Amino acid sequence: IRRPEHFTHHEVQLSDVKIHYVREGAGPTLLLLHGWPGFWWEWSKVIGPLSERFDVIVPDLRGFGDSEKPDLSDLAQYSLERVADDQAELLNALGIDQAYVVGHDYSAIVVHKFIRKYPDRVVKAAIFDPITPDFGPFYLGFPHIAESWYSQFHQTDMSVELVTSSREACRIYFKHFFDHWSYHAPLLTQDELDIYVDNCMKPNNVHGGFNYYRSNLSVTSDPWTDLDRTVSDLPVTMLWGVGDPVVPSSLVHQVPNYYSNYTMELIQDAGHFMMVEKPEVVIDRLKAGFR
Amino acid sequence: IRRPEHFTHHEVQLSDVKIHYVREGAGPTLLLLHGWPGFWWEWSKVIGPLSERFDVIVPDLRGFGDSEKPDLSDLAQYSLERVADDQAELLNALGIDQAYVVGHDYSAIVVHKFIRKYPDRVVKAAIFDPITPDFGPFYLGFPHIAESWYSQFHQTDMSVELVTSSREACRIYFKHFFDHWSYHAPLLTQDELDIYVDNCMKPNNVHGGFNYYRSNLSVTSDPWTDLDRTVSDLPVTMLWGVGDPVVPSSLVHQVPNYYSNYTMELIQDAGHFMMVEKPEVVIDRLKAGFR
Amino acid sequence: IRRPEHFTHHEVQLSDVKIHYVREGAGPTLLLLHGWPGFWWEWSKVIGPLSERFDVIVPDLRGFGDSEKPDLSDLAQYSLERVADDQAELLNALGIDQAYVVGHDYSAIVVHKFIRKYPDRVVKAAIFDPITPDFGPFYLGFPHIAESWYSQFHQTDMSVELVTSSREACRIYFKHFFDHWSYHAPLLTQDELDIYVDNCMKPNNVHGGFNYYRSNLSVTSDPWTDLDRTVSDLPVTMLWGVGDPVVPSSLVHQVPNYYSNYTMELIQDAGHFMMVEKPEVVIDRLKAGFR
Amino acid sequence: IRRPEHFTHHEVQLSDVKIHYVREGAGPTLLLLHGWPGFWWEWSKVIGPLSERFDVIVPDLRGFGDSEKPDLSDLAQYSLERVADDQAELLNALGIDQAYVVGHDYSAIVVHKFIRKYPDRVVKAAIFDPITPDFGPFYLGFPHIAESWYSQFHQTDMSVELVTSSREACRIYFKHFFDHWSYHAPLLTQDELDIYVDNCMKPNNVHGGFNYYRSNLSVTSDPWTDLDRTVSDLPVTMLWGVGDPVVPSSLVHQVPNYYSNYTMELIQDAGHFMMVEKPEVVIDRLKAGFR
Amino acid sequence: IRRPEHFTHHEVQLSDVKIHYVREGAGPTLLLLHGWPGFWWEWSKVIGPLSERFDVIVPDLRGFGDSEKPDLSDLAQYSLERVADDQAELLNALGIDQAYVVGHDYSAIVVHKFIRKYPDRVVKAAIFDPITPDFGPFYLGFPHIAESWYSQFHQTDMSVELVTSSREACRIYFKHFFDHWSYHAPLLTQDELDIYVDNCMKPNNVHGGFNYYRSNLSVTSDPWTDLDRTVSDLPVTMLWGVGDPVVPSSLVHQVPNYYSNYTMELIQDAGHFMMVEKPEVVIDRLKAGFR
Amino acid sequence: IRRPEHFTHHEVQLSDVKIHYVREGAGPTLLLLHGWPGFWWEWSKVIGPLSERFDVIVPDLRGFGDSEKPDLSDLAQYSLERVADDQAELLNALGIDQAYVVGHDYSAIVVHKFIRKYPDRVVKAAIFDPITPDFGPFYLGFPHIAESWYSQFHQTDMSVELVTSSREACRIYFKHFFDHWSYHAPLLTQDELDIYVDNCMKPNNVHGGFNYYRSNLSVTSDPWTDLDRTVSDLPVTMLWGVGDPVVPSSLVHQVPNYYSNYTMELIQDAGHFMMVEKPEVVIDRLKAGFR
Repeated sequence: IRRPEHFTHHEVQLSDVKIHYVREGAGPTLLLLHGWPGFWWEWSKVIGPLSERFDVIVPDLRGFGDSEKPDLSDLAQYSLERVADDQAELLNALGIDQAYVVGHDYSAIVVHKFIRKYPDRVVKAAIFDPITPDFGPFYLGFPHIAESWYSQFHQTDMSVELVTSSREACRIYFKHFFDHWSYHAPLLTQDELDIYVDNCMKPNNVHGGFNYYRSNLSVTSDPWTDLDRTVSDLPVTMLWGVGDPVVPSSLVHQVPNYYSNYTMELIQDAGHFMMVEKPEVVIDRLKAGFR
Repeated sequence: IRRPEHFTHHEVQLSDVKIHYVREGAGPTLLLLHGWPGFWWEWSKVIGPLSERFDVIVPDLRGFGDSEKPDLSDLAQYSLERVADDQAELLNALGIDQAYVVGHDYSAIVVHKFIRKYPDRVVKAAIFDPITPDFGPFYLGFPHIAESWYSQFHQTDMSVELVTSSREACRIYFKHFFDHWSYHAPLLTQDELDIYVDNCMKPNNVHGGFNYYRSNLSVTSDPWTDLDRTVSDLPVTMLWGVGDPVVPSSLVHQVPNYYSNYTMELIQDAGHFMMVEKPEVVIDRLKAGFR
Repeated sequence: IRRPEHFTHHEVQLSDVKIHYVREGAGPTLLLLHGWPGFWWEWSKVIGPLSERFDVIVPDLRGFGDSEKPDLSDLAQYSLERVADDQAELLNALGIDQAYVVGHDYSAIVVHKFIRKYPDRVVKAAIFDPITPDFGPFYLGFPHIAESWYSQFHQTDMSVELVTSSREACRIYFKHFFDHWSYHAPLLTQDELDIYVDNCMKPNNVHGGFNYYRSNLSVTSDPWTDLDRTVSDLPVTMLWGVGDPVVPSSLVHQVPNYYSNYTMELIQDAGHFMMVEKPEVVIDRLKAGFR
Repeated sequence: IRRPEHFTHHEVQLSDVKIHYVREGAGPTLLLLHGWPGFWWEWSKVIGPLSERFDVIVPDLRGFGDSEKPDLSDLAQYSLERVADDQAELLNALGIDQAYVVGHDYSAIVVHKFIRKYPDRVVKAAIFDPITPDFGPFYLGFPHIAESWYSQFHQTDMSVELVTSSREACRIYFKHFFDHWSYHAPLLTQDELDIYVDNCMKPNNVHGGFNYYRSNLSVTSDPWTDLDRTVSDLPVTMLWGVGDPVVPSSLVHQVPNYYSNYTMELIQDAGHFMMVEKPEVVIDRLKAGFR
Repeated sequence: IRRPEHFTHHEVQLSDVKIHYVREGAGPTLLLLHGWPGFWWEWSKVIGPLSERFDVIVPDLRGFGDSEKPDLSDLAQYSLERVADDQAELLNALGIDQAYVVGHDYSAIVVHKFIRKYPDRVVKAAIFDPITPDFGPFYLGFPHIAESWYSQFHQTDMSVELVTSSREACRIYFKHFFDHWSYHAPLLTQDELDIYVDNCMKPNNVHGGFNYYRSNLSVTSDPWTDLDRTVSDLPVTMLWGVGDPVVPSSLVHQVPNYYSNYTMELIQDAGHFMMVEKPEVVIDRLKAGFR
Repeated sequence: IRRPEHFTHHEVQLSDVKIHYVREGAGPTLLLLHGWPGFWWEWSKVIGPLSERFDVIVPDLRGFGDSEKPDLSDLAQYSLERVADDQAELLNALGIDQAYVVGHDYSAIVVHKFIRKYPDRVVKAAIFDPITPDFGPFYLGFPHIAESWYSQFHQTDMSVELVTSSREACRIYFKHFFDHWSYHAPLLTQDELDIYVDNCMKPNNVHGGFNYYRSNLSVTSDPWTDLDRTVSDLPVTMLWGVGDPVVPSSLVHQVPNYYSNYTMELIQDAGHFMMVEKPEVVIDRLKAGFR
């Protein structure tokens, strides 16, 4: 295990948020983008190996980890469009013209947006369990509400009050998602889960994360733009963990309408957290895809 | 306030469960049936006044309050059809030929079932915010999942673990439903909420209640029978609290397909807990309806 | 029986029609609005009793009874929107700021329109067997044409010629509707039917009534406005006669889209003419509803 | 004009009805079948001319004219299937192996049925304004109820009472249909209309005719058989009067599904009564079609 | 047989094409319009007989026969709208105010267009196996692609290369359509087929014909105008060959939406080439229809 | 170029056909299955390289190449189900328990069928431009008939007569498909095309190939079984040539319903003939996929 403190930590002031990140390695820039309920450290198993070939950059999304939580009452500051803008600003701030970009979960949408809005800043991309503009009707539909109920729980003030009421309550809540969304539970050792809980229990982090659901996944939300509804012919490497119940491999059928130059591989013994559950697959497929 | 201990408590052994109830008054029998997340005591404001005209009987549903929790692993023992059977058995056990029956929430379904399955055991009925066989597609549909998410949360083991992890967690969770489902929050005084929490924290009561959702409201559940899909011409008094967001007054449109002899009244300053929020309305309308 | 001549008769000149009415009693103003094939006198059983608590005003609609028949060739003068305007003008002319208003049949639409167009002139309203903007497709649909055929018969010149060809033909025709639309035929004694026939046989009254069908119920008619398609939160007392075959109690399902503050009661032994068949119910429910 | 008494009148006892007919001429047998509200005499203008080339046989349908009215309470005896059977029996009784058959209105259905059920008894057929098994949804649909309302009026006892209440009422009623269904009103001279009224006023004839509507055109009627829903390749000559509003020329589109060997001609100045309004067209087209 | 050289041949310079035609007879002008894969000579059996009563004019369509092939790369010059314009120009050029016009196949569309765009230049019209604006979805639909495949073959350059590769290849190809589209194959004698092949093998004639398919029957083509979607009340004589598999007699159902003054006759032993397979029927029906 | 004669040729007698094949190499068995309009030799560029790691077996499908043409009048002998059975028999006859199987075009269906019907005879599979049971409605739908027209041309006797009329006609026809279905035309050198034409011109080979279309792709054909409509969890390597217009890369969306364990890669500069246009990709991806 490589604990958070065994990386080098940076912060950079962007136009309306401070972004925290770790950075390591040499070569072309590889930008790794996390999801919920993790943060930058979910990539910790692959950063080292990948840094042998890349300048690996791993930020906390705004509202996550040690990155700034914008005005918690202003949901416009938690829109995914701005999170994609943050990545362009991050590259500008670091003097980087082009990067390889990788995302999943919320960052699957960030990458979707990014490669279309900033096409000249991408070399190639990778997405794990990709999410397209046609996700919405499936995800909040029947019977998938059996899996997506939590997106609506997060709309309530009570969810924040309950989940942050104690470290014990927090651990209980988040453990369910790590385990249920994985191919083989437990996903995490006790020490690893403690580190995720440490992060969730930082001031405003549970609230910050739930604001993503309020801004982008309320029943009146629409996080997608016209530009998002275009075909991209950028080379994209896609993986799916067939054990993912919340963004299931059936959703491959939504991909061809948005991409003309991709690969897809269904990983048989992985769920929603590919970089945690099958880190060697991630390292191998990215090194191969981005050769 | 009339605390639980200021009533007379009974238990009776039915064919496969022990049912706890309180009983008070003289006259025709009036059977009052509670919902989730309450228990018999939610009727405590109206029992006394109604007992001036009726033999008021108020049981805990199986799986609730001080009634027996059947085998927690056997969801068939938490089907609403059996809960309706329990009411027929209760009347048999007490030597009662016919009763006036009143329900809401889960007991709206119990009464729906009861008056059709045991039509000769009913004088007249009343339902608050009634639920019909056509409820399902609306309730788990879009956008109502913003309100019904909790029915799916309850499918998880983690929900029980979290909500029972401490009295504080329990209070936080249940308070949301009392307040959000009411017309004007707070619904309850601190002492009143403590009493509901005391009950929820009794061994197996949170689990017992969540089993109702697992048996009757999973995405593969079907609690309705062919007999339920028949028109009843029994006199039924119906009330709706227009402040009810989870079973909203729009659902009046589903009632005419199932009833030919009813009244309906929309109460302007009540939500989901009519007997708690507007007890004088309940007393008046039942005394009038059942004259 | 209280014959027409045993009331006090008035006429008032409104902006484009003379309206005939009877008036009786003291208290808040209660405006009672008749339908087809009756006239003001259909209310004759309840006027006296209601006048003990209200200033009861009962007009003939334009085109009916002793009220003026506008230009029989001008269907715009028989639109229901103008009939609703007539009621506002009547109140103005009598120096009345606000009234309780009651309607059924055609006057169900008049009241629908009135309470939305002149909301400041209503205290509370009542409608019997209410008709909403969604009536049309049901009423002229299949199989309801078995009941609504007469609305299309009335489009023909031959219908007027036939029905007015003799007092005997007139009696034969109208008796069918009084009896078939009631819960228990005969609706009327011989003397009562003679009085309705006397009125129908007045010059232009059959034609006047049929013009309502030509203006508002032809296959190219549209009597509803945008304003009519709004929700009203005025207190409205609604009754349905379950024996009504032409505006059946199934149509309760159309009401919730237009009203948020109402009561509904299905009367088991009444049809389309509640004030004729169950006058004591009408008196009781209006006195109660408008207390 | 050739009055009824200027023909030779016959009656024949068939298996369950007595059928009246007139007969004239020599050659192949030509069977002419009338509709509502006429009887055999509507063919009176063409019988003479056609008898120069054919053995013309013109019956009253059961329930019409001077033919027997079966048990007026037994609607099964007014089904169109039996009326088609009557034509086969008529031919048998007269020792006729094959005939040319012509129908319209109700007899359009009779001929439809006849040529499929008794195909070996037909040489060729002709239908004016033909009616197929797909008629129903159009005819009782919206907006055609503006034209078909009378089929539902006839379901009522009051319709018989009203229309037979006097010769004057009878004349008024039937004149509407002769005139409105024709291309150019008036269809008839005064003397001609008097003859139709004489026939309608014969005992039970209005009732008999209305029973056709009750048996075959109620909202729960189904006069068509499986055999009727087959394609016929018999030679069929079809005419349409474009002035026919009740069976309009748009209904040509329903014909190709049922016929593979036909002609169609739209007559520009005729309505529903081709043999009355354009007798020379009828004579010419039948002589030509049946050469 | 009347060979091409036994007619009198003309050419006239119209505004953007030279049109070749033959002309014969005296009387009102009768304009006969051919289809694919023929040319003017397909009418050769009926021209003589018809010339006894008419001034018969029979042109090659632009792109066919000896008429000019416009710029083969410019599909706008092969639109059917311009082919209809050519007929108006032809009449102008010959000093003819009005003509009887007859078409089938592609010329069914030409006549459809012509009688609506130049209504004052038509006396009466005739169409064989008529084609309306609603043809498209049927013709390129399933299962009719089993018959319409050739319209898509013609989109390819290879079709021209193959079909013109030799006289033998040409004969093989076109013979299929003459025979398969007829009621009884063979349609043609050997000498007659040789004459059609002679014409197809003229420079650019196969290409010219295939351009009709490219301009008017590609999957992105739309040859119809708003004016084409109007009802015509011009007298139109229509025939159908029931043996036509490519424009089948079922399509009669599309005709009533576009015509209010027509006749239709299904010819039992004819297919797609009525003037070739049943010339005496054509002569008789046109002489009769245009009397 | 490696000409046909530079391979070793075999024939084996199976239960109802003689199958011709070439075979080369050592290792696990790799069975390569061709499509239309090729034969075994389309694999000629990859056989040698692949034989370094595999026992490569490459048969002509029944009805193709030098394999037997069953009774040309018996379409049941050209059903794809029997072609899949032939592969099981081939393996049995050669004493092979399991093979890697690769297909495209018609053999995409053969492999689909094979891996489900004979699951114990497959190690892993690969499909190029895969075809599933949901292909039909797309392929013969609109607008894809612009591409699929040839499947219906092949239903006609004339297609065989035309295409085999000379070597020149044959070359012209087949060249279109090699070129139009490829990413960059020309697909073939002149010598390579001559070899394909040599094969097509062998007795009955054009007819044999067209029989595949008659048996499996007529508008009344159904080549799929219930077993075909099942999910396979065999490892399958899939490639798509994005330049393929007849089986386009959009059809990836049909794959997830039938496979749970696959990879997909869109090749940017290949069309329908991956093994011909991008042989090094085929060699690399199969060696990698089947390691």
